[PDB]
Amino acid sequence: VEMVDNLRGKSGQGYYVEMTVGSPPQTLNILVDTGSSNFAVGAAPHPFLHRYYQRQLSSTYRDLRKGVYVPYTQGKWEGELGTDLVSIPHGPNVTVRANIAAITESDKFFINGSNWEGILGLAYAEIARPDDSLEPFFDSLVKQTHVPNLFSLQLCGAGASVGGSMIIGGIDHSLYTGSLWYTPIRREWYYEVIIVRVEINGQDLKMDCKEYNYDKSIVDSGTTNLRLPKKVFEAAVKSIKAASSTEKFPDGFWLGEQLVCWQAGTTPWNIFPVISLYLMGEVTNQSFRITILPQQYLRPVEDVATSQDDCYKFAISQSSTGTVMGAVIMEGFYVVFDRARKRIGFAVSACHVHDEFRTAAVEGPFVTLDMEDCGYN
Ligand SMILES: CC(=O)N[C@@H](Cc1ccccc1)[C@H](O)CN[C@H]1CC(C)(C)Oc2sc(CC(C)(C)C)cc21
Repeated sequence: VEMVDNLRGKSGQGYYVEMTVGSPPQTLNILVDTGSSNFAVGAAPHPFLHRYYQRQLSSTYRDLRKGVYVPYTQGKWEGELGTDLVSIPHGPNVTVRANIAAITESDKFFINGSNWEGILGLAYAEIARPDDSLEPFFDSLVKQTHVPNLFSLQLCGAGASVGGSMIIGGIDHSLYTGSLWYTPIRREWYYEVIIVRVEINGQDLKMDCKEYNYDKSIVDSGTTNLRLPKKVFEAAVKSIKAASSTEKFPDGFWLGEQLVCWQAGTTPWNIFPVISLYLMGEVTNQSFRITILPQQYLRPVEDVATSQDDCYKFAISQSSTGTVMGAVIMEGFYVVFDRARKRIGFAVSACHVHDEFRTAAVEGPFVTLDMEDCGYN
């Protein structure tokens, strides 16, 4: 379809889709964020913005006379709410009127050279700012068009420049192989899921499974890393250390604050373990596992200055706000946000990035006898 390959990005800086806002249409690149629910676009000059939404030029702009403030994990923005016409040139062939936050100030939000000027929050109204009566974009799209209430994401991030597809209203079979496995959306606010087991090199971390979901677990295209609650993060780091102990790395590396570097072409993929995350299935006590390679959790950092080497950041980090299944872990899966059936599907994507020894996988079913609910609260 004309929807394939409509995402672009730079590694670590998010993936974006081209959109238009206003009439006549103004073209902007917009970050695709399943971890939030506000649609906001740069609307005043900023050093890092190539362009921005000029409301004065749009005859369809309607001002809502209400300010809005959104604080994320590090960055934040503030702006003014209004509505306008919005299209996605390489998405469905439709036009919708949607809420739009016109960002007028921000701190640590825009990224120097990222090539996007806005953010599309694809999560549910419950977490929209100022409050849940601010209808999110996807909800407006569904209410206003015949578009089925589902979207899928194939994030590739191949080899600085990355790409992918966002398919709205459907499942494109050309984008995955093998089966689709579904995990229930536990609560419609973030895309909240439940992890029931974690293995490193097939070794179970042996924790009460509530710990994996302390205090929610989410699927978040707007966060780069796999983020893990402290207790789980330290347990994981210990095993991955143990598995790779033929080489020793500085603590700074494990903290995500220092690169590790090897002479180009010589990264020792084989010393690093795979990581399996088992997700609650659609039937009681059944699960499936998604298995991730170090090619996804060792994120390359492109830098012409360090380019006699290949250099990497460790893309697993600690969270005090729950587990976040970020871009790391979505890359090389085809992930189906099936809102209509309150579930999220995972399959191996046409762009999985594997060894001649190992491959990322989505596989099941697994059964557990332990009658314990893994949901935290
Ligand atoms: C790393 C990050 O903060 N990603 C944001 C999206 C973003 C993209 C580019 C620049 C800055 C931010 C993503 O929305 C974060 N997703 C969740 C993650 C969690 C750990 C649950 O923390 C937060 S706070 C938040 C904003 C509200 C939904 C609370 C308004 C969304 C999220």
